[PDB]
Amino acid sequence: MAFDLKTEDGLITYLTKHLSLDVDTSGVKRLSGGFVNVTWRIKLNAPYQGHTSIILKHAQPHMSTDEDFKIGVERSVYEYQAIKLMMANREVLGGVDGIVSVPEGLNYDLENNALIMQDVGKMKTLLDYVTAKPPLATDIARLVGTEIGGFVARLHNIGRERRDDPEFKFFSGNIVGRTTSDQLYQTIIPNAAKYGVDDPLLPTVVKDLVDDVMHSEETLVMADLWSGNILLQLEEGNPSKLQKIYILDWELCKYGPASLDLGYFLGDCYLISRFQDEQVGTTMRQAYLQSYARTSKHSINYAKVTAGIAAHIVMWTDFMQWGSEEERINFVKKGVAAFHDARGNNDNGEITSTLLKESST
Ligand SMILES: Nc1ncnc2c1ncn2[C@@H]1O[C@H](COP(=O)(O)OP(=O)(O)O)[C@@H](O)[C@H]1O
Ligand SMILES: NCCc1c[nH]c2ccccc12
Ligand SMILES: [Ca+2]
Ligand SMILES: [Mg+2]
Ligand SMILES: [Mg+2]
Repeated sequence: MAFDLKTEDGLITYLTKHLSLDVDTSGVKRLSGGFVNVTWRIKLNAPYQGHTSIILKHAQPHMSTDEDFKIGVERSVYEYQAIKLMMANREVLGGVDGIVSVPEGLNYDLENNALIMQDVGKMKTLLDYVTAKPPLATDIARLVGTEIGGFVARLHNIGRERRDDPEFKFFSGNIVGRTTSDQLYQTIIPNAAKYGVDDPLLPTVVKDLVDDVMHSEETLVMADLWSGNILLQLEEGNPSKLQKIYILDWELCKYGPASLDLGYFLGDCYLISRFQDEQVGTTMRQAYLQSYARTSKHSINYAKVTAGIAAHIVMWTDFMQWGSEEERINFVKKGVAAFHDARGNNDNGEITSTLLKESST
Protein backbone atom coordinates (compact mmCIF):
# COMPACT_ATOMS: atom_id res chain seq x y z
CA MET A 1 0.00 0.00 0.00
CA ALA A 2 0.88 3.66 -0.57
CA PHE A 3 1.99 6.32 1.89
CA ASP A 4 -0.22 9.40 2.36
CA LEU A 5 1.58 12.10 0.38
CA LYS A 6 -1.23 14.62 0.97
CA THR A 7 -0.16 15.16 4.62
CA GLU A 8 3.12 16.38 6.10
CA ASP A 9 3.56 13.33 8.36
CA GLY A 10 2.83 10.86 5.57
CA LEU A 11 5.31 12.73 3.37
CA ILE A 12 8.04 12.52 6.03
CA THR A 13 7.33 8.84 6.63
CA TYR A 14 7.44 8.20 2.88
CA LEU A 15 10.75 10.04 2.45
CA THR A 16 12.44 8.42 5.46
CA LYS A 17 10.99 4.88 5.32
CA HIS A 18 10.49 4.27 1.61
CA LEU A 19 13.51 6.20 0.27
CA SER A 20 15.84 6.17 3.31
CA LEU A 21 16.31 9.94 3.09
CA ASP A 22 17.60 12.07 6.01
CA VAL A 23 14.88 14.71 6.41
CA ASP A 24 15.15 18.03 8.25
CA THR A 25 11.56 18.03 9.55
CA SER A 26 11.69 21.79 10.21
CA GLY A 27 12.26 22.41 6.47
CA VAL A 28 9.18 20.65 5.03
CA LYS A 29 6.85 23.16 3.35
CA ARG A 30 3.64 22.62 1.40
CA LEU A 31 3.85 24.68 -1.80
CA SER A 32 0.67 26.49 -2.84
CA GLY A 33 -1.20 26.05 -6.11
CA GLY A 34 -2.23 22.89 -7.90
CA PHE A 35 -5.69 21.39 -7.81
CA VAL A 36 -4.47 17.99 -9.09
CA ASN A 37 -0.94 17.82 -7.59
CA VAL A 38 0.40 18.27 -4.07
CA THR A 39 3.87 19.84 -4.12
CA TRP A 40 6.35 19.94 -1.22
CA ARG A 41 9.73 21.54 -0.66
CA ILE A 42 11.91 19.32 1.55
CA LYS A 43 15.23 20.24 3.18
CA LEU A 44 17.57 17.29 3.75
CA ASN A 45 20.32 16.82 6.36
CA ALA A 46 22.25 14.63 3.88
CA PRO A 47 22.38 15.04 0.08
CA TYR A 48 20.14 13.00 -2.23
CA GLN A 49 21.98 12.62 -5.57
CA GLY A 50 23.91 15.77 -4.65
CA HIS A 51 20.90 17.88 -3.65
CA THR A 52 20.23 19.04 -0.09
CA SER A 53 16.86 20.55 -1.03
CA ILE A 54 14.28 18.73 -3.12
CA ILE A 55 10.77 19.17 -4.45
CA LEU A 56 8.22 16.35 -4.42
CA LYS A 57 5.12 16.45 -6.64
CA HIS A 58 2.36 13.97 -5.79
CA ALA A 59 -0.14 13.39 -8.62
CA GLN A 60 -3.76 12.89 -7.55
CA PRO A 61 -6.20 10.97 -9.82
CA HIS A 62 -8.73 13.83 -9.85
CA MET A 63 -9.15 17.49 -8.96
CA SER A 64 -9.15 18.04 -5.19
CA THR A 65 -12.21 20.28 -5.54
CA ASP A 66 -14.05 18.08 -8.08
CA GLU A 67 -13.44 14.35 -7.84
CA ASP A 68 -15.49 13.78 -11.02
CA PHE A 69 -12.77 15.50 -13.11
CA LYS A 70 -10.53 12.46 -13.71
CA ILE A 71 -6.87 12.83 -14.69
CA GLY A 72 -4.58 9.83 -14.85
CA VAL A 73 -1.70 9.64 -12.38
CA GLU A 74 0.54 8.18 -15.11
CA ARG A 75 1.14 11.73 -16.39
CA SER A 76 3.75 11.89 -13.63
CA VAL A 77 6.08 9.42 -15.37
CA TYR A 78 5.89 11.59 -18.50
CA GLU A 79 6.90 14.66 -16.47
CA TYR A 80 9.87 12.74 -15.03
CA GLN A 81 10.96 11.37 -18.41
CA ALA A 82 10.46 14.80 -20.04
CA ILE A 83 12.80 16.65 -17.69
CA LYS A 84 15.30 13.81 -18.08
CA LEU A 85 15.12 14.23 -21.87
CA MET A 86 15.55 18.00 -21.60
CA MET A 87 18.60 17.55 -19.38
CA ALA A 88 20.02 15.01 -21.85
CA ASN A 89 19.59 17.65 -24.62
CA ARG A 90 20.25 20.75 -22.51
CA GLU A 91 23.27 22.12 -24.38
CA VAL A 92 21.36 22.45 -27.66
CA LEU A 93 17.96 23.42 -26.22
CA GLY A 94 19.55 25.97 -23.87
CA GLY A 95 21.38 27.64 -26.74
CA VAL A 96 24.55 29.70 -26.80
CA ASP A 97 23.95 31.34 -23.38
CA GLY A 98 22.20 28.60 -21.38
CA ILE A 99 19.60 30.90 -19.79
CA VAL A 100 16.62 28.52 -20.11
CA SER A 101 16.76 25.34 -18.04
CA VAL A 102 14.57 22.70 -16.40
CA PRO A 103 14.88 21.04 -12.98
CA GLU A 104 16.81 17.80 -12.75
CA GLY A 105 14.67 14.71 -12.25
CA LEU A 106 15.85 12.57 -9.34
CA ASN A 107 13.16 9.98 -8.74
CA TYR A 108 9.80 8.77 -9.93
CA ASP A 109 7.95 6.27 -7.75
CA LEU A 110 5.15 4.43 -9.57
CA GLU A 111 3.02 3.01 -6.75
CA ASN A 112 3.12 6.23 -4.72
CA ASN A 113 2.66 8.66 -7.68
CA ALA A 114 5.60 10.66 -6.35
CA LEU A 115 8.09 12.58 -8.46
CA ILE A 116 11.15 14.08 -6.76
CA MET A 117 13.23 16.73 -8.49
CA GLN A 118 15.96 19.22 -7.76
CA ASP A 119 14.80 22.31 -5.88
CA VAL A 120 16.06 24.95 -8.34
CA GLY A 121 15.40 27.52 -5.59
CA LYS A 122 12.76 29.74 -3.98
CA MET A 123 11.85 31.99 -6.91
CA LYS A 124 9.00 34.10 -8.22
CA THR A 125 7.14 32.98 -11.35
CA LEU A 126 6.85 35.11 -14.49
CA LEU A 127 3.19 35.39 -13.50
CA ASP A 128 4.17 37.05 -10.19
CA TYR A 129 6.43 39.52 -12.02
CA VAL A 130 3.86 40.53 -14.63
CA THR A 131 1.08 41.06 -12.04
CA ALA A 132 3.32 42.95 -9.59
CA LYS A 133 3.10 46.76 -9.50
CA PRO A 134 5.36 48.15 -10.91
CA PRO A 135 5.53 45.37 -13.52
CA LEU A 136 8.51 43.41 -14.81
CA ALA A 137 11.06 45.70 -16.48
CA THR A 138 10.43 45.87 -20.21
CA ASP A 139 14.05 44.86 -20.92
CA ILE A 140 13.60 41.62 -18.98
CA ALA A 141 10.25 40.94 -20.64
CA ARG A 142 11.89 41.20 -24.07
CA LEU A 143 14.78 38.92 -23.09
CA VAL A 144 12.30 36.45 -21.57
CA GLY A 145 10.30 36.33 -24.80
CA THR A 146 13.46 35.95 -26.86
CA GLU A 147 14.95 33.13 -24.78
CA ILE A 148 11.68 31.20 -24.44
CA GLY A 149 10.91 31.54 -28.15
CA GLY A 150 14.36 30.20 -28.99
CA PHE A 151 14.04 27.30 -26.56
CA VAL A 152 10.59 26.33 -27.86
CA ALA A 153 11.63 26.55 -31.52
CA ARG A 154 14.64 24.33 -30.77
CA LEU A 155 12.37 21.89 -28.89
CA HIS A 156 9.99 21.78 -31.86
CA ASN A 157 12.89 21.37 -34.34
CA ILE A 158 14.44 18.40 -32.52
CA GLY A 159 11.01 16.88 -31.88
CA ARG A 160 10.50 16.72 -35.65
CA GLU A 161 14.02 15.45 -36.37
CA ARG A 162 13.97 12.70 -33.71
CA ARG A 163 10.26 11.79 -34.01
CA ASP A 164 11.07 8.07 -34.38
CA ASP A 165 13.79 7.94 -31.74
CA PRO A 166 12.44 5.74 -28.92
CA GLU A 167 13.15 8.22 -26.12
CA PHE A 168 11.13 10.83 -28.09
CA LYS A 169 8.43 8.52 -29.42
CA PHE A 170 7.68 7.69 -25.75
CA PHE A 171 5.89 11.04 -25.42
CA SER A 172 3.52 10.29 -28.30
CA GLY A 173 1.96 7.84 -25.82
CA ASN A 174 1.26 10.36 -23.03
CA ILE A 175 -2.42 9.55 -23.26
CA VAL A 176 -3.13 11.59 -20.10
CA GLY A 177 -1.43 14.62 -21.65
CA ARG A 178 -3.59 14.28 -24.77
CA THR A 179 -6.77 13.52 -22.80
CA THR A 180 -6.27 16.47 -20.46
CA SER A 181 -6.08 18.84 -23.43
CA ASP A 182 -9.29 17.24 -24.74
CA GLN A 183 -10.96 17.89 -21.37
CA LEU A 184 -9.73 21.49 -21.32
CA TYR A 185 -11.06 22.18 -24.83
CA GLN A 186 -14.41 20.84 -23.63
CA THR A 187 -14.69 23.88 -21.34
CA ILE A 188 -14.78 26.25 -24.33
CA ILE A 189 -18.55 25.96 -24.88
CA PRO A 190 -19.48 26.30 -21.15
CA ASN A 191 -17.08 29.22 -20.65
CA ALA A 192 -18.53 31.11 -23.61
CA ALA A 193 -22.06 30.26 -22.40
CA LYS A 194 -21.23 31.67 -18.96
CA TYR A 195 -20.51 35.02 -20.64
CA GLY A 196 -23.73 34.85 -22.69
CA VAL A 197 -22.22 33.47 -25.92
CA ASP A 198 -24.02 30.54 -27.60
CA ASP A 199 -22.04 30.20 -30.82
CA PRO A 200 -23.14 27.06 -32.74
CA LEU A 201 -19.82 27.13 -34.59
CA LEU A 202 -18.02 26.28 -31.32
CA PRO A 203 -18.86 22.52 -31.37
CA THR A 204 -17.13 22.31 -34.76
CA VAL A 205 -14.15 24.36 -33.58
CA VAL A 206 -13.77 22.15 -30.47
CA LYS A 207 -13.97 18.90 -32.46
CA ASP A 208 -11.07 20.09 -34.62
CA LEU A 209 -8.92 21.11 -31.63
CA VAL A 210 -9.70 17.76 -29.96
CA ASP A 211 -8.95 15.65 -33.06
CA ASP A 212 -5.63 17.44 -33.46
CA VAL A 213 -4.49 16.91 -29.85
CA MET A 214 -5.70 13.30 -29.76
CA HIS A 215 -4.03 12.30 -33.02
CA SER A 216 -1.26 14.73 -34.04
CA GLU A 217 2.35 13.48 -34.19
CA GLU A 218 3.79 16.75 -35.46
CA THR A 219 6.43 17.51 -32.81
CA LEU A 220 7.37 17.34 -29.14
CA VAL A 221 5.39 20.05 -27.28
CA MET A 222 6.01 21.20 -23.72
CA ALA A 223 2.19 21.46 -23.48
CA ASP A 224 1.75 23.75 -20.44
CA LEU A 225 3.67 26.90 -21.45
CA TRP A 226 2.16 29.88 -19.63
CA SER A 227 3.54 32.39 -17.13
CA GLY A 228 2.41 30.31 -14.14
CA ASN A 229 4.87 27.53 -15.10
CA ILE A 230 7.95 29.72 -15.66
CA LEU A 231 10.39 30.75 -12.92
CA LEU A 232 12.56 33.86 -13.28
CA GLN A 233 15.86 33.93 -11.38
CA LEU A 234 16.92 37.58 -11.09
CA GLU A 235 20.34 38.60 -9.81
CA GLU A 236 20.50 38.69 -6.01
CA GLY A 237 21.23 42.30 -5.11
CA ASN A 238 20.69 43.37 -8.74
CA PRO A 239 16.93 42.93 -9.37
CA SER A 240 17.45 44.04 -13.00
CA LYS A 241 19.56 41.23 -14.53
CA LEU A 242 17.90 37.95 -15.55
CA GLN A 243 20.18 34.99 -14.85
CA LYS A 244 17.99 31.91 -15.40
CA ILE A 245 14.60 30.91 -16.72
CA TYR A 246 13.19 27.62 -15.45
CA ILE A 247 10.35 25.93 -17.32
CA LEU A 248 8.34 23.72 -14.97
CA ASP A 249 5.37 21.40 -15.09
CA TRP A 250 5.98 18.96 -17.96
CA GLU A 251 3.28 16.47 -17.00
CA LEU A 252 1.28 17.11 -20.19
CA CYS A 253 4.38 16.89 -22.45
CA LYS A 254 3.32 14.92 -25.54
CA TYR A 255 3.56 14.84 -29.29
CA GLY A 256 1.11 17.31 -30.73
CA PRO A 257 0.74 20.36 -32.95
CA ALA A 258 3.45 23.01 -32.65
CA SER A 259 0.62 25.57 -32.49
CA LEU A 260 -0.37 24.19 -29.09
CA ASP A 261 2.72 25.64 -27.36
CA LEU A 262 2.42 28.90 -29.30
CA GLY A 263 -1.27 29.19 -28.43
CA TYR A 264 -0.52 28.74 -24.72
CA PHE A 265 2.23 31.33 -24.38
CA LEU A 266 0.92 33.86 -26.90
CA GLY A 267 -2.55 33.48 -25.41
CA ASP A 268 -1.13 34.24 -21.97
CA CYS A 269 0.65 37.26 -23.45
CA TYR A 270 -2.74 38.50 -24.69
CA LEU A 271 -4.28 38.21 -21.21
CA ILE A 272 -1.22 39.89 -19.66
CA SER A 273 -1.31 42.71 -22.22
CA ARG A 274 -5.08 43.18 -21.92
CA PHE A 275 -5.34 43.22 -18.14
CA GLN A 276 -1.95 43.70 -16.43
CA ASP A 277 0.55 45.73 -18.51
CA GLU A 278 0.20 46.34 -22.23
CA GLN A 279 3.88 47.00 -22.85
CA VAL A 280 5.02 43.94 -20.88
CA GLY A 281 2.61 41.54 -22.58
CA THR A 282 3.24 43.00 -26.03
CA THR A 283 7.03 43.15 -25.72
CA MET A 284 7.04 39.53 -24.59
CA ARG A 285 4.76 38.37 -27.40
CA GLN A 286 6.77 40.17 -30.10
CA ALA A 287 10.13 38.94 -28.89
CA TYR A 288 8.75 35.41 -28.68
CA LEU A 289 7.43 35.45 -32.25
CA GLN A 290 10.64 37.03 -33.58
CA SER A 291 12.87 34.50 -31.87
CA TYR A 292 10.59 31.55 -32.61
CA ALA A 293 10.14 32.35 -36.31
CA ARG A 294 13.90 32.85 -36.85
CA THR A 295 14.91 29.64 -35.07
CA SER A 296 12.10 27.37 -36.27
CA LYS A 297 12.92 25.30 -39.35
CA HIS A 298 9.23 24.96 -40.17
CA SER A 299 6.54 27.38 -41.28
CA ILE A 300 4.26 28.76 -38.57
CA ASN A 301 0.63 27.82 -39.31
CA TYR A 302 -0.87 31.22 -38.50
CA ALA A 303 -4.49 30.03 -38.70
CA LYS A 304 -3.89 27.28 -36.13
CA VAL A 305 -1.94 29.62 -33.85
CA THR A 306 -4.89 32.02 -34.09
CA ALA A 307 -7.25 29.23 -33.04
CA GLY A 308 -4.88 28.27 -30.21
CA ILE A 309 -4.81 31.84 -28.87
CA ALA A 310 -8.60 31.94 -29.19
CA ALA A 311 -8.95 28.70 -27.24
CA HIS A 312 -6.59 30.01 -24.56
CA ILE A 313 -8.64 33.19 -24.17
CA VAL A 314 -11.96 31.37 -23.83
CA MET A 315 -10.54 28.57 -21.65
CA TRP A 316 -8.67 30.87 -19.24
CA THR A 317 -10.18 34.38 -19.02
CA ASP A 318 -12.77 33.61 -16.34
CA PHE A 319 -10.25 31.48 -14.41
CA MET A 320 -7.81 34.40 -14.12
CA GLN A 321 -10.40 36.86 -12.71
CA TRP A 322 -8.51 39.86 -14.09
CA GLY A 323 -10.24 43.15 -14.98
CA SER A 324 -14.00 43.58 -14.62
CA GLU A 325 -16.83 41.26 -15.58
CA GLU A 326 -17.67 43.49 -18.55
CA GLU A 327 -14.08 43.55 -19.83
CA ARG A 328 -13.79 39.77 -19.52
CA ILE A 329 -16.99 39.25 -21.51
CA ASN A 330 -15.74 41.55 -24.29
CA PHE A 331 -12.36 39.81 -24.27
CA VAL A 332 -13.94 36.37 -24.55
CA LYS A 333 -16.08 37.57 -27.47
CA LYS A 334 -12.86 38.73 -29.15
CA GLY A 335 -11.52 35.21 -28.64
CA VAL A 336 -14.67 33.73 -30.17
CA ALA A 337 -14.37 36.09 -33.15
CA ALA A 338 -10.78 34.89 -33.62
CA PHE A 339 -12.10 31.32 -34.02
CA HIS A 340 -14.20 32.58 -36.95
CA ASP A 341 -11.16 34.37 -38.43
CA ALA A 342 -9.14 31.13 -38.27
CA ARG A 343 -11.82 29.41 -40.39
CA GLY A 344 -12.15 32.38 -42.70
CA ASN A 345 -11.30 32.92 -46.33
CA ASN A 346 -8.35 35.21 -45.52
CA ASP A 347 -5.55 36.16 -43.06
CA ASN A 348 -7.11 39.55 -42.32
CA GLY A 349 -8.30 38.72 -38.81
CA GLU A 350 -7.28 41.07 -36.02
CA ILE A 351 -5.16 38.51 -34.15
CA THR A 352 -3.73 36.85 -37.27
CA SER A 353 -2.52 40.17 -38.69
CA THR A 354 -0.86 40.96 -35.35
CA LEU A 355 1.00 37.62 -35.40
CA LEU A 356 2.22 38.26 -38.96
CA LYS A 357 3.34 41.82 -38.22
CA GLU A 358 5.20 40.87 -35.04
CA SER A 359 6.86 37.74 -36.47
CA SER A 360 8.08 39.46 -39.66
CA THR A 361 11.76 39.67 -40.58
N1 LIG B 1 11.84 21.85 -9.27
C1 LIG B 1 11.32 22.89 -8.58
N2 LIG B 1 12.10 23.79 -7.93
C2 LIG B 1 11.56 24.81 -7.24
N3 LIG B 1 10.24 25.05 -7.14
C3 LIG B 1 9.36 24.22 -7.75
C4 LIG B 1 9.87 23.08 -8.52
N4 LIG B 1 8.80 22.43 -9.03
C5 LIG B 1 7.70 23.09 -8.61
N5 LIG B 1 8.03 24.15 -7.85
C6 LIG B 1 7.07 25.09 -7.21
O1 LIG B 1 5.75 24.56 -7.22
C7 LIG B 1 4.88 25.38 -8.03
C8 LIG B 1 3.95 24.48 -8.83
O2 LIG B 1 4.73 23.61 -9.65
P1 LIG B 1 4.09 22.92 -10.96
O3 LIG B 1 5.06 21.87 -11.45
O4 LIG B 1 3.61 24.02 -11.88
O5 LIG B 1 2.83 22.21 -10.25
P2 LIG B 1 1.36 22.04 -10.89
O6 LIG B 1 1.56 20.94 -11.91
O7 LIG B 1 0.52 21.60 -9.70
O8 LIG B 1 0.99 23.40 -11.43
C9 LIG B 1 5.83 26.18 -8.90
O9 LIG B 1 5.31 27.44 -9.37
C10 LIG B 1 7.04 26.36 -8.01
O10 LIG B 1 6.85 27.35 -7.01
N1 LIG C 1 -5.54 25.18 -14.17
C1 LIG C 1 -6.76 24.54 -13.69
C2 LIG C 1 -7.29 23.56 -14.73
C3 LIG C 1 -6.82 22.15 -14.58
C4 LIG C 1 -7.51 21.10 -14.04
N2 LIG C 1 -6.76 19.96 -14.10
C5 LIG C 1 -5.55 20.23 -14.69
C6 LIG C 1 -4.47 19.40 -14.97
C7 LIG C 1 -3.37 19.97 -15.56
C8 LIG C 1 -3.34 21.32 -15.89
C9 LIG C 1 -4.41 22.15 -15.63
C10 LIG C 1 -5.55 21.61 -15.01
CA1 LIG D 1 -18.02 32.77 -38.88
MG1 LIG E 1 1.80 24.46 -12.89
MG1 LIG F 1 0.79 20.80 -13.99
